[PDB]
Amino acid sequence: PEMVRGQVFDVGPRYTNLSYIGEGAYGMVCSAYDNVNKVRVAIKKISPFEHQTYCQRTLREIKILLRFRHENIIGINDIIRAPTIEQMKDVYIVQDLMETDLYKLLKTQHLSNDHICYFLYQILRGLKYIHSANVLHRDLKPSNLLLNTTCDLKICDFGLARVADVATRWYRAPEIMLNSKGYTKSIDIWSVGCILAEMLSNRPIFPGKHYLDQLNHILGILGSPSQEDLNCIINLKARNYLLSLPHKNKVPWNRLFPNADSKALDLLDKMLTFNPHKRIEVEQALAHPYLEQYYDPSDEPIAEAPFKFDMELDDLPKEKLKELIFEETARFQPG
Ligand SMILES: COc1cc(O)c2c(c1)/C=C/C[C@H](O)[C@H](O)C(=O)/C=C\C[C@H](C)OC2=O
Repeated sequence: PEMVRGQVFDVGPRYTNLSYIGEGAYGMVCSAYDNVNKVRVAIKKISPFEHQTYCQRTLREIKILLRFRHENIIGINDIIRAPTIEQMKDVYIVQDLMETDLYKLLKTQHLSNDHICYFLYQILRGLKYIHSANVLHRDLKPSNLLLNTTCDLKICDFGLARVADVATRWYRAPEIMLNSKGYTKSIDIWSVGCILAEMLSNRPIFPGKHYLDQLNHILGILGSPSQEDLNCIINLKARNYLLSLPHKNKVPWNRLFPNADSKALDLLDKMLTFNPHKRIEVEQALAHPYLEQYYDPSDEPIAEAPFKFDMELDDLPKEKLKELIFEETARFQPG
């Protein structure tokens, strides 16, 4: 029983020597030496069960990750749990041990004009898969962007995944907190775009303290939304809500990211489009001139086959979910 700061971590004897590398109200992330593979690793503990949405995602990121396989996605190496359901009050997913994440790097480092480019390639490259897979990450953000020794990048966390058809804050598309309930591929582009700007400026472009403040920060640069040839962004109480909202001029991109690559900005523009319906797609984004020396179609794998299981949103009550999580996490259970 190795207790790291907070609480316990029943992972040994395969995973001993613990430390700590990341926080989070839903689970503590520790690094630990694995006596079987002879290399340290990342062990994420999760204590869901109290509530459902929680166990709903717990057994969903598992489903995703266990069935995915991309170099720009950090997979599940193995899972540790108790031997009896009635005794299972926490799951530990073992993952690779990355060097650092994109939120920390920008917190100090100054990505070169190329480094920015290479990272952004990798991101979209992994994105051009979770999508081929027809799955929305919904929560892209620096923190969920792992990095290791040889500058490898990995997208982390898939609890909000959920097929195409509480959280981050600054990289959520406008409509998420506005129009149709997210659910759509463009939600991620917007997020990947928001990360792009931060690598250019090492500071979040739309750091609005709260929804409202958020929308303002945004309108701050894109200036008042259009009311010409609209479609799924119109609105009623909102539009007039703008009747209280003066009009703001779009701030060209040169005036924010002045010393930024002419193309890096063009791409940042196709991504930060208010209307999701006129927001550049993932494949068309890699294509884009900026991401040139990297765009390699015969080296950018796409999901094996789409999803659409049976558990979705609502329905299955914890008890029912717990068993599944349990039986699902059985093949990893020794013996
Ligand atoms: C040394 O610094 C680190 C090296 C790593 O390899 C990880 C982390 C930190 C942890 C960061 C926590 C997250 O950013 C956030 O909660 C998340 O992304 C969820 C999955 C996290 C996964 C277990 O994390 C790592 O492997």
